[PDB]
Amino acid sequence: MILDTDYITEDGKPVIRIFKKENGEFKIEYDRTFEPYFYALLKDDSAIEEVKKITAERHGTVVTVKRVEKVQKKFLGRPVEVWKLYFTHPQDVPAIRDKIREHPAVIDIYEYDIPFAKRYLIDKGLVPMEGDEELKMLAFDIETLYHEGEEFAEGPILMISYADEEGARVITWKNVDLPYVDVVSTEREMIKRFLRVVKEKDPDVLITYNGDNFDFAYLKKRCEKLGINFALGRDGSEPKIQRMGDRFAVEVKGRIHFDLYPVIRRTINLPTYTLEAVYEAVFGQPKEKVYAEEITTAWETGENLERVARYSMEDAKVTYELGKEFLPMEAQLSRLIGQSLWDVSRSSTGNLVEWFLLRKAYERNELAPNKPDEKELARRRQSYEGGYVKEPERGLWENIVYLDFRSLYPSIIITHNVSPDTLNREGCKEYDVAPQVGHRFCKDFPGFIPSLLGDLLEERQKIKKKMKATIDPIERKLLDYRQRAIKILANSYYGYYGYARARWYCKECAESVTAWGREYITMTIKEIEEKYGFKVIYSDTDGFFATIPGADAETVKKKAMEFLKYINAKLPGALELEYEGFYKRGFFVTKKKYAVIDEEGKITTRGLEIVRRDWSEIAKETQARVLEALLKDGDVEKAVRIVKEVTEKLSKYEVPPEKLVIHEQIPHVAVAKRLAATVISYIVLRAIPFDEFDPTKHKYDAEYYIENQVLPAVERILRGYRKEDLRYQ
Repeated sequence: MILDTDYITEDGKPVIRIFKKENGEFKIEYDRTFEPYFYALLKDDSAIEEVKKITAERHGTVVTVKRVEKVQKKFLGRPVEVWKLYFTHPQDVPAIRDKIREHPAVIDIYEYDIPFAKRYLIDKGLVPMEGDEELKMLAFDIETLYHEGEEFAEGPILMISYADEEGARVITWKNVDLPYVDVVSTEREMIKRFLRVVKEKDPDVLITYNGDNFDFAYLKKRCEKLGINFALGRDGSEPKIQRMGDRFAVEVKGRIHFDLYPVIRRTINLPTYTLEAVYEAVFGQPKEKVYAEEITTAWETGENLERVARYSMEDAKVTYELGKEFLPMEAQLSRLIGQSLWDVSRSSTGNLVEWFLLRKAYERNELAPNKPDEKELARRRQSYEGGYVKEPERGLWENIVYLDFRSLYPSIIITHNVSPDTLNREGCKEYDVAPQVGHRFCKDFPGFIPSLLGDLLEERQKIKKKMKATIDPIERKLLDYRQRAIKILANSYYGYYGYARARWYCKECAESVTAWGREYITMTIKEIEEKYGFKVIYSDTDGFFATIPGADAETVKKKAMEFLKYINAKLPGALELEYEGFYKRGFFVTKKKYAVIDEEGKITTRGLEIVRRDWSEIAKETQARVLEALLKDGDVEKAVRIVKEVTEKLSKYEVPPEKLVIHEQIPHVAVAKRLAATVISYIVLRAIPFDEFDPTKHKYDAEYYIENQVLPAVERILRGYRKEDLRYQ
């Protein structure tokens, strides 16, 4: 199983190393036959002479052109003749390309910006993360001593916690008493044990949360100041800090630094991405947070380091639990894209797709276009973003059904064969024109992207076959993450077409894909109604909620299957409309903002909440009352009446005192001035409601919640009166 690739320079020549883990232990392969290279477009094969004599200087030394050979390729299908220029060292390229482009005899240069190591993989058909071999993993976190102001890494590292499959343990240099805490001597001896532990268990992956930006960089300083070789590397090297975009990424040769942060951020949408947040989000558990200010004072005074260890202990357990839930999916995406997991885990859907095509392009002797130069990159970003969707039919509905298209966009691409290599391709005898936009797409021959998309799905098929043909809980899971990956890559193509940085950029393609989509939605939507007596209530790209005004809950279903079959046979190539589910009721308010109820409770649709990143003010209860009052009970006025009985109750001081406390974490400062000289609850009257300011002996709430906390919450859902229609003085 290949883990990664990279290279060493021996006598000026580049040496590629294939960090792989065969059944058993670590192993490093070496290939010193691979030469760097890139293409050139010439105006005349005569100029090849003046070119091969072009040179640049690197490290005071001269960089010449090694060997050249004219090759046959395809640029977007059309045949093309280019020259392949080989060089001795990889770094030679980034230094000679620009001088070769300047040449007037040279029209252009291609494939000159692909990491030598990355290139090795593609050219040599190798594939990272294959087989069923297991990887040893170990997650770790760092707890330091912060003091605002002082330069970074100023203070020493307090502990080195680490999870691993065996059990989370903590490495502290001061003293604490816990069956899982090992005290040492100084801050130095701590970092030495970790290294000895890491070097001992010798893991394949190292899991960290934001380790690319903090953890590792910290250990760096703390190692120089204390003079200590951080030989974390499998070969004895130190973490190499690569610079990506405007951030950093830490590597550990021979190992796989899996920093979750970039990944978690790309997989979930949350207001804050703290470990505590993420954890609960993914497992539904609490997860407590011990703040820096607390760790310090707790360390200096030595007062209860029991928490700083417990905390760090969890931080590792969390990072590991989390890490094991996300590394699988990742390895498959890595395996599918044919690139390192470390790379993949840090790339965007776009770059995944981008890497995918670079591989199949090679395999297809298809020369690859270049990236946009600043001017162009900067242009494609000025593009206009405008999505269509029919406004949701207000009011409550019964016997609602939802129908989505199976992989709409992808299906479209493959059908019509939308591809930058078939866009306006003259010479074909048959085309397909995208609505409104009209871009013509040749059908005479399968287009690059399409051809590929079809295979991705053609294999998506095989993947599911074995899915049942297998009774091994494991094999099915592996296969599962596989099919999931293929799905992703596929649902990435469309966006990629419009990705500013995309080599195979194609706004025309994008536009067309979206247009067709709309034509198919509107097209199907019209049919379902004027042929089967339905009523599309809420619509959205790729799917819609329909139903039959006053119809039999079961009859609709039986009638919702006839239709499908009908438009399905009336639909083109891969376009296939499916059935999603059945809901008894549900009302809609503005696109994406709705809610419905299946046949067994469940707020199901609840996308419309909108809060204050907490429990608001115990006036959330009212929100649920209303929803169920609407979706479940199916009663209109009952919903408005509740609030009318709520705002007519809180004012007359009939609402409990506890159901009005705003336990929020860091207005709040208006009362955050008394506790003095991150989780304090209060009762707007604006006092501290602990065991004081609330005895019922002589208390008084406030109206800052009736018409400012409950109304703003119900208002939206209530649709269709005014706050005044609910306040009723």
